[PDB]
Amino acid sequence: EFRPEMLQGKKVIVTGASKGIGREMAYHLAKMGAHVVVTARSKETLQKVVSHCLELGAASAHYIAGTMEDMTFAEQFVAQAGKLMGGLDMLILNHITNTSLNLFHDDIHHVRKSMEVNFLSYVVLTVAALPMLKQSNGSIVVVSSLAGKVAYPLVAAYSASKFALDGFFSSIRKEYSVSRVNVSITLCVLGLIDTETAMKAVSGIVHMQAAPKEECALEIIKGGALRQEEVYYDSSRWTTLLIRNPSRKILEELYSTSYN
Amino acid sequence: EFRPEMLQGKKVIVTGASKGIGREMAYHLAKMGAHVVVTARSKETLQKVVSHCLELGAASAHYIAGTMEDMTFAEQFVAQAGKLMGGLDMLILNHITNTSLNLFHDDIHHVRKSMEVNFLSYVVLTVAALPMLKQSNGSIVVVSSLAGKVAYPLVAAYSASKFALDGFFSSIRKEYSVSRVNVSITLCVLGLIDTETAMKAVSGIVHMQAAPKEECALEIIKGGALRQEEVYYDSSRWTTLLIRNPSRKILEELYSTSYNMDRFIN
Ligand SMILES: NC(=O)c1ccc[n+]([C@@H]2O[C@H](COP(=O)([O-])OP(=O)(O)OC[C@H]3O[C@@H](n4cnc5c(N)ncnc54)[C@H](OP(=O)(O)O)[C@@H]3O)[C@@H](O)[C@H]2O)c1
Ligand SMILES: NC(=O)c1ccc[n+]([C@@H]2O[C@H](COP(=O)([O-])OP(=O)(O)OC[C@H]3O[C@@H](n4cnc5c(N)ncnc54)[C@H](OP(=O)(O)O)[C@@H]3O)[C@@H](O)[C@H]2O)c1
Ligand SMILES: O=C(N[C@@H]1[C@@H]2C[C@@H]3C[C@H]1C[C@@](O)(C3)C2)c1sc(OCCO)nc1C1CC1
Ligand SMILES: O=C(N[C@@H]1[C@@H]2C[C@@H]3C[C@H]1C[C@@](O)(C3)C2)c1sc(OCCO)nc1C1CC1
Repeated sequence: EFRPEMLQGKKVIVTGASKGIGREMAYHLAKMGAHVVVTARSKETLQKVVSHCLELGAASAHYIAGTMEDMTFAEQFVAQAGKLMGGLDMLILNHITNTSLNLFHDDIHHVRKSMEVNFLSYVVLTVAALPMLKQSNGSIVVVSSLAGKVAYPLVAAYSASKFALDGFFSSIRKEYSVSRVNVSITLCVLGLIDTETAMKAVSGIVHMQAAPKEECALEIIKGGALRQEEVYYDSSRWTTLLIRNPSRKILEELYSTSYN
Repeated sequence: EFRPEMLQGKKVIVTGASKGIGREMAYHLAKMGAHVVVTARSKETLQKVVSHCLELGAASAHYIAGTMEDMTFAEQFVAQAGKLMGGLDMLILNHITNTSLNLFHDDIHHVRKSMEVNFLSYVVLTVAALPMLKQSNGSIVVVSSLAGKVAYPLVAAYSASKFALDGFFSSIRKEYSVSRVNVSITLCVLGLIDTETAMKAVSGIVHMQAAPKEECALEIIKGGALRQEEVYYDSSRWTTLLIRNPSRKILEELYSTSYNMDRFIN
């Protein structure tokens, strides 16, 4: 049902797109002939990503370098991005703060930074993006994890931020169905993905197989373009089957009649 | 399995205990002859809770007033509460920032304030309380909501803060089975509760049967004493069935052996 032309000429933002899945999303969007604006802290890496996007066929490709620790950089990034492109059809929220597999001890700092970067910024970006996405009946694409659905050791602050994305964006989505705002929200529930960052963090600790990042990137884009509520992507067919939650869906619907 | 004598002489903190579910939890604990230390911003209301705690039979009851927007207050509160009781057996995390029902718009202040008070303060309190809780092989009781498990409109920021509690404390729960820290974590998933705050917030916006705050409070204490992983409290016998997530537990156990804990356990 997905066709690459659905993204042609679309105005797309991708965060954390200097490397990993983000960069791969930018490359697929370029190939589909979208307009892209990518962001990360490293302007020099973003310059390379952008040049390759243009090689690949992007309608246009630009970059804004900065940290999503800074909420005012964040808020202003969306405005500057929309002015470059002359609007906004898709906002792909993918960036995270640097993290390792380690037991939580006494690390409020890391918890607080994970919440600011992986969560608050995403809300800030959404608030700034919303007027344009309302004008275009656009998409919000929230990149989460299986650790944002299920509990795993070694990723406590990370998991809090990802669970928070589910709670916020899923609730916003219900609100859109009651005020008929035509902005889709796609939560992307990802298993281990073979990015450089992940593969280095995981070596000698985890023995799960990673899924290829290029296909991951593509499945996220497909899901957003088709406006799916959630996208599941893992190297195991089993976990994919087990990730669904019909109980949650019934329960949510059981209370649809409760609001005047 | 539960006996009220399980709480007799136990050293228990209850936050957000000037009214509602927190207050009823304090009263229950008192009847059971526990030691309580209650907290909230309002010293006036707290003092009344404490008096009545003593009348009901607490081994001892004290209060400390302050705001959980203040992380140094949160941290210092736990130390002081411990001094008062001569230890800590149970940390009951119940407070939130005042919230009303509203569609989201632009309220980043409210989103931040919800994450700070409803979630981060809970992490700061846990960090302060862990040394006492490790020594007593104690319990952490996290008050959450059905909005912390499932999506409803009009509570985006609240829901975000409650969802964060699950991911954080459930992830730490897994960590305690690797480090073998004997601290239980009970996440209490509550439906609409007839507290004064909620009954006000809900009138003319939502039509849901509320459950009684007193029996809700007892159920949180039962669950915590019995060191249960989750407590479910709602007026519907349906929602209590639909709120369990067995495929989540399957996925958790299936991946629990995929780690090499050697470096973390040596
Ligand atoms: N890889 C996996 O196994 C896996 C599994 C499940 C879910 N996911 C999810 O997939 C998404 C991307 O993961 P990834 O593995 O592809 O990551 P990655 O390769 O480590 O890239 C992280 C991106 O975020 C940027 N970034 C880091 N800190 C930032 C900050 N403070 N402000 C702005 N940007 C910042 C990085 O660039 P700069 O350093 O230059 O800023 C980079 O472009 C994340 O949301 C993650 O939760 C990944
Ligand atoms: N009522 C429901 O329907 C319902 C449903 C599901 C879950 N819950 C959960 O149950 C728990 C208790 O709810 P409730 O309805 O019983 O609440 P409540 O009666 O309104 O009481 C809130 C408590 O928190 C205190 N508080 C507010 N702001 C504070 C701050 N910044 N620092 C410290 N304390 C603060 C209040 O006292 P001060 O203002 O004097 O500080 C009061 O003691 C919450 O975690 C809530 O999310 C409630
Ligand atoms: O988000 C994760 N991992 C991320 C990945 C690896 C670690 C933790 C975080 C954030 C990183 O930056 C570093 C990239 C995930 S997703 C997952 O599911 C396994 C089934 O495929 N497990 C994990 C953690 C390995 C348990
Ligand atoms: O936490 C809530 N409510 C809280 C309660 C009343 C409102 C919203 C929040 C926070 C309050 O302080 C204010 C107290 C809940 S729990 C629930 O489950 C449905 C079955 O009972 N629904 C809601 C909200 C009505 C959607």
